[PDB]
Amino acid sequence: MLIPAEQLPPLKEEEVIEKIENDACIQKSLEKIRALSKLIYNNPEILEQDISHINANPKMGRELSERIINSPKSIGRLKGRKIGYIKSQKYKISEQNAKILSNEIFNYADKVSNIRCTIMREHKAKGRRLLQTVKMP
Repeated sequence: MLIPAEQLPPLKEEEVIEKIENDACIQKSLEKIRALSKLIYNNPEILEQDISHINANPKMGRELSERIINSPKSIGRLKGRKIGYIKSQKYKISEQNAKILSNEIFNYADKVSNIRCTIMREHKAKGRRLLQTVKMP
């Protein structure tokens, strides 16, 4: 049988991704993440794969933010010299910037989560209108 809500076109994942990537706050946040990544790891794109997964699943952003702060060097070698236990000031600044990066990843994931929810809600609302509307001349 024909369930009215199922006669509505499905929301495509590519459309969700496109909306995320074009969001202005997402883009400013991503620029910060890249600049931090360059400062900390000497590689702007070190988290490029992670960003793609977070865009698809924001929950993984919370987990990544935790792991970065648990041990920044898990991601890769930190910028700045270090010999044995003795750290340069530059190395210590990389460790401090990793905390800022962790925070930015958490905030990025929250933004993604809201965008995804807003998109889904607007799509359902449009479907409902398309279903119930009477188009007058």
